[PDB]
Amino acid sequence: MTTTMKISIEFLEPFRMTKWQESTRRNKNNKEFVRGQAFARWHRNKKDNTKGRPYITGTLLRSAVIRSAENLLTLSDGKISEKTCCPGKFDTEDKDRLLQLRQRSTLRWTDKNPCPDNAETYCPFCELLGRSRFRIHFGNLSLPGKPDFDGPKAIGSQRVLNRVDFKSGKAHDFFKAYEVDHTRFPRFEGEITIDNKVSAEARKLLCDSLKFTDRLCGALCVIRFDNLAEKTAEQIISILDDNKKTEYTRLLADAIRSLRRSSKLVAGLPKDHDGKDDHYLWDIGKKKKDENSVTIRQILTTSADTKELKNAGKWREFCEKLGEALYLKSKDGSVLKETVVCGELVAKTPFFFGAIDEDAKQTDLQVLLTPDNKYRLPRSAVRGILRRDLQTYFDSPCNAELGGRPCMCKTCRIMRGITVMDARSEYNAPPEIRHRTRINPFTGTVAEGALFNMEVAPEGIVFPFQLRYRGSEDGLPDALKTVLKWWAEGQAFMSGAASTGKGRFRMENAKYETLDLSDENQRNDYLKNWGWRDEKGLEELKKRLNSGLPEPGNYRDPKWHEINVSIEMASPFINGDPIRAAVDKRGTDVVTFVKYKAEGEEAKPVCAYKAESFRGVIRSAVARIHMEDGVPLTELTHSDCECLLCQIFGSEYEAGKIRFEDLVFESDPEPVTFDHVAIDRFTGGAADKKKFDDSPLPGSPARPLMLKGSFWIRRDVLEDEEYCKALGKALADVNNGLYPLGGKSAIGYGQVKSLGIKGDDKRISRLMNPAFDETDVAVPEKPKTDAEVRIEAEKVYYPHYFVEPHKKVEREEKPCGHQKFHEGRLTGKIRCKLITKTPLIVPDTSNDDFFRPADKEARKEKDEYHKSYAFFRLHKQIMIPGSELRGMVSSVYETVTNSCFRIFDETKRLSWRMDADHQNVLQDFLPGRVTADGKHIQKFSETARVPFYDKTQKHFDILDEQEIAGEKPVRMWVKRFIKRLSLVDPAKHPQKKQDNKWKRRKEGIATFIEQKNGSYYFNVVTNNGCTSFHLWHKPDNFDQEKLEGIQNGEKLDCWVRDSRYQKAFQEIPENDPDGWECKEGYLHVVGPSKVEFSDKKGDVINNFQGTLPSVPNDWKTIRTNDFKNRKRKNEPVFCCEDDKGNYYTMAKYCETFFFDLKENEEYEIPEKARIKYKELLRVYNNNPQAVPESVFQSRVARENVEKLKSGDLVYFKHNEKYVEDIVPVRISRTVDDRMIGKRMSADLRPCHGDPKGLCPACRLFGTGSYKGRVRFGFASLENDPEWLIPGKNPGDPFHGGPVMLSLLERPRPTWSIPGSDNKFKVPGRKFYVHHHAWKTIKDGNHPTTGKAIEQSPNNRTVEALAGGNSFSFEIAFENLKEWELGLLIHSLQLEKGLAHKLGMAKSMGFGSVEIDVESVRLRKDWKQWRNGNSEIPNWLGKGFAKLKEWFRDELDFIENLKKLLWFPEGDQAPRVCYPMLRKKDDPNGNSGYEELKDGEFKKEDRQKKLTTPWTPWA
RNA sequence: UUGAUGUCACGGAACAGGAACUUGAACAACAUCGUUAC
Repeated sequence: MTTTMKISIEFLEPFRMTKWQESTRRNKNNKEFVRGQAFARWHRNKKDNTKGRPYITGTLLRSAVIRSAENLLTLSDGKISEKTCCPGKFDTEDKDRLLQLRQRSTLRWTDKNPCPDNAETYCPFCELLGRSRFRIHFGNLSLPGKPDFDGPKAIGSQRVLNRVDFKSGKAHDFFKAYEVDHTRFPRFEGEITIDNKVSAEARKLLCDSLKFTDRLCGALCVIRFDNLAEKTAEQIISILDDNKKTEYTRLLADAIRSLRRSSKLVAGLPKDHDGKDDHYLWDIGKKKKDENSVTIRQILTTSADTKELKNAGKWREFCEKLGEALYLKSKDGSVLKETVVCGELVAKTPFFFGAIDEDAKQTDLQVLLTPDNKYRLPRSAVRGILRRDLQTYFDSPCNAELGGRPCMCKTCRIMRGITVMDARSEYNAPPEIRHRTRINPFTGTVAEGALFNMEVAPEGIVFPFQLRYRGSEDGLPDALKTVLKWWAEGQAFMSGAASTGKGRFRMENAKYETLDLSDENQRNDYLKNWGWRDEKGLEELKKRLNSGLPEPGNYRDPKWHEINVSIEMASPFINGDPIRAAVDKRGTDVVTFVKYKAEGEEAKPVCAYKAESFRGVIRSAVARIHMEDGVPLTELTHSDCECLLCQIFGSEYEAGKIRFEDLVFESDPEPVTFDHVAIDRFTGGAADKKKFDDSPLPGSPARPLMLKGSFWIRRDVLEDEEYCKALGKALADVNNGLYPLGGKSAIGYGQVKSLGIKGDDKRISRLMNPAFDETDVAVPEKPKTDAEVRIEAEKVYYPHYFVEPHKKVEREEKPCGHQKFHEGRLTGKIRCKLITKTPLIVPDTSNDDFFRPADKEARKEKDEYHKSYAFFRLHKQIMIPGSELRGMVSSVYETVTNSCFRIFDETKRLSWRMDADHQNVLQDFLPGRVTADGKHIQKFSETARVPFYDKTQKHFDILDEQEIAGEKPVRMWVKRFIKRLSLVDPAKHPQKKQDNKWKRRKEGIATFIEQKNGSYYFNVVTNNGCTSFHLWHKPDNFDQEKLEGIQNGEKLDCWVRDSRYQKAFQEIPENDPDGWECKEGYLHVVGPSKVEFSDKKGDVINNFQGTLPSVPNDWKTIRTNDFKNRKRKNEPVFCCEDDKGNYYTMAKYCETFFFDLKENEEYEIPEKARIKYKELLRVYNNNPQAVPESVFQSRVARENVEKLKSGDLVYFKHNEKYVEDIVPVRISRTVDDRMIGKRMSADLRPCHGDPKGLCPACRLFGTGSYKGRVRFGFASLENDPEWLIPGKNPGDPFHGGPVMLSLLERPRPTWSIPGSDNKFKVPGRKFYVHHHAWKTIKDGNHPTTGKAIEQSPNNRTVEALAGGNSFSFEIAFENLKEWELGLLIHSLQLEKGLAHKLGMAKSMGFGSVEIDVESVRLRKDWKQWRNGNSEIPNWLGKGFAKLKEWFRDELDFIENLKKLLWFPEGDQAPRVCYPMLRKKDDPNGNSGYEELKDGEFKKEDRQKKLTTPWTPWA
């Protein structure tokens, strides 16, 4: 009696799902239950557990079909086939039921009786409505297989929705709702049961009503009927716990996260600046110990091929899930026609669609993606943007509140017939991240940890598009043909960070159509194939569409206006990006910003200049101009007031009216690399020995590096006359030269040359008119000097001459601040003109071996060679960087004003060497040994030396190898004294006995039992017959008159003397079995040390015999070859040489034997005495001057000992229960306790942060946490080069020939601080002196000797300029006080006799420049620039009346500075050169170093004969 | 896994704000080794 109907709906768009509720709050009063009534539901079996499946109710489908049929019945006047329907009844007297009512103004037709329930045949509409177990029953709809998922977060993910205001366009209350994806759950199934006694055509109405409905729950439907990442995540917490670097993790949470593009990106991580496989973050926490220590470049290479993380589908998720771990640690009518507008819209700029699901944070800003990582733009965004672009056509913001009778304004009648689809973008590449800091407007440096990220989607993504509007008006309404034309121009600002230039789509290749539904032949063809919503129907409809969008009727002037921007630079450029600096290949420290654009399926890079950076520059430029009742706009809070910044650029309570965009370079620029270094002040050399580089884009004055972009100002900001002025003013400054664009501007990066905008009918480009003063005054000349020295000939001088500072550094002024331009100070530019007078060198260290021979293979693998350089060129245009001209002027400006040492290495404690001859200090070392634990030393009593390496005895074999290392005590036979004879007491008084040594002789009986070959044996008693001995007298030419005849029993009166003799032997000497004890103690050898190797065949080696032997492979084998003193068999040697042509010599034929340990007398090793020994072992091994062999090397350097053990012997030094110094051998180097930083004063150490204050040369040039008020610039050559030595080939005067320099080895700070105790402070600042010694290098000689220099792999072959070249550069300053400008001009131009010095190899004669300050122009208001060249003689005179208030009359350091900058003017040849070591090895014979440590520069005349500048060394 | 005589949720832009900036001449001379003799 009943029939069935099996239907199934399919979705074409992600539908929406509501939340589960407890089954008592499903009432009418629950505010959240309604508002989710129209969404698909979620039913969980076993209540109190989130496990179930999604299901769609049936009453909802019923209401949708009722609405569709009610709509379809008014298109045909209320007739299905032949009979007519009744208006239907929708009344009820039970209002407490019916949880929700209808508020819709139901469509009308055929007003007549609604045929009340007292009838027996209703109108078919009342049959479908179900008026009187049911008549037509609607069954539920759920998934086909009825599966059972485990929660609402298993099928689709929740996200938040929005509701913005219109006037102040930010936002208000929000709401959230799930949304299941339609490509993983696209089908539902159910059933409708129909009685038989309903009708024969109500079924027809029902089928048509089904085919006419299209949306159920926020989607377009068509109803049809017939684990390495878990082990790695914490393994790299242990490698950070194995150190104390926890500030280096927020960046490692980001550098690895960016590897989610491809796997091959990890096989190219960078390496050290030298090239070894070491870094500062890819090799955190790895030492020599444990070679098997897995390193981060290895635990990532052991994740690239593991069969689970091979393909990118899981590789990307691997990095995403690994990076999220290292951050939680760092946290704590009957007219109706339907229009079909198809087409597509592409993205012209990177867009951003906000999607915060629940936590998702890790960046606190993410983009909206599909479940399989394709980009998508919702339909809620498109609809909310159409509403905004409609409320702008009209001038009426819709005031519809939430709830109630539907609104009826002009724009809510057009938003009631719109239907929009979604998009997928079919590109699925991962998004990139964009950092965005915030700069403190008081110090030019980033604020307190203000740094937050965001990720953006690429540009060039093609989305599909489709739209439909069905209504009464013929075709589209007037207010919708203009909006689509706005979007056709390219002004579709869809969503994202608008104020930074995000998404701007442009509708391409539009079409349209117009179907009519009020007829009866077209409508049936509309219902036949389900409109044209499906995939097949859309393609078939895509061949009936007439190209071209229609034309509007009332156009109304889009609300944004594009303004162009074009910028020319003249210098390099760099915009920082730190994370690319970590994962790159080259390994440079800081790199430039680069962005990718999606070509359509792949990504390619382009250099650019961010839009946030450009927004910030202009925003800060506008801020300093404005006064705003005294206090400027750079200190306000922007809370509830209308600023002039708070109105153009917006704030947190509204939105701005200007949208900047990225700027591109309109060429093909390629980065370069520039090395840098820090030149220490005292002992001028590379501090810390490490360099640091950066990669800018190469600008020039000939190739000016164009930039071109755009930005969009609103319409009603242009028309005003107050904001356009405030934008023209602050663009006229950006044009004049202030506000450099980019990074390291202090050394000349950025420095915009021009800026010209257009597209504003000269409404803004009206205050950018330049007007330059031209009062032509000549610059005053440099005053004549008075510092006179008296240089005579035939006397040689020295090249360093430190400058003793004063002792009062003034740090009592509060820094100014880079906010509003202060009024008492100056701001402008200086144009200089540098001219060299002695060949200059500035090397281009991009490549070595520039001076290469012809046809020679490049290199092989890893080898040393002759490094040949070239002059510094940028674009085949000889220049000089700004970092060179900054460190030259700053080091002279900070000594004129006597300020804090700006860079000075406060580490590297010093180490002198023991005094060889001095026995007063080399006596207090009391041999001992550290105890069983490394905490105490138990001394010894006395020592004696046991001979080895000789040809008398054997000790190498007959002793075992467990006691020649000093851990098994050994019995030995000592002899504290030896007994010397004499037999003629009165026959030696004149010929000897004049030396107070024969003061203990007692008696003697010349017994005799054996006569040797040349010896006379004697068994003589000493006192009375109780104590005798055996010994062998060495006869002389005064005894054979008393030993003229032997009788084997003679007796004669002789004499015995007891002499000092300290030796020890194994058992007993063969020659003398006299009184010898047998004591007990350890024994240690330090090996066969004390070698004196050379190449010149000294006196001892030339006193050999012939065929000198080779060097042995290992010791325990070395013996003695010859004697030093050959008359008496005294101190032996060992003379040998290898085949390389190198000669050795070897003393030390003995080793010391300890004995007589003393217990219950020990001392403690504190931690202070532990640093000195940890340090001393560093200096033995890393010795470039060490022996080329290793047999002759000492024990500590040979065995690479790195710390003191338990069972080892040392030579400690102590007092009162504490030890102070340890030393491995008898004579070896000491180390002071304090570091080198504590030898200066307390006010001369480098300036710290902020009280203490800031030294004066810290307030002009910057520091950390303060920005410098002076910028330099690249200097460029203007005449022709005029090389020093003619080039290899004539014709081209742009390449010079090479010259060969000398050694130039490192500077030693012990020749200046030779003492150690308390009175050896640090001298001044090491200024080199001016002279002419390059006339000798140019010929190829040596500055000290006269010999020629032969090339060796430690000297460079540079090309240099000559005397008589000119350069030009600029110096831009701001906020300088009046007197600081005086001393800066003083430090630039010196008096007429003086000269600066820059370059390389200036210890010889190389590099002498002098500067002449030309035109100086100031700046007073944004209009005029006041060429104030005629006021210098007041600044020069007011900067010298300040140096007289600080240091009243004690300016004697300035007259010592002025004697080092003195130039040898004419007919003077001051000969300066470094002394050699010995006098015997230089042909001139000028008293080398060994004769200088006694005599003139002994040890108390070195901090006095190195401070007075021009001291004649001779 | 609802209910029937009544659901404008295609009835609601996760929007608004923030300069990866500051500091640094690619430069450079005095030694290294341990004891030997009485």
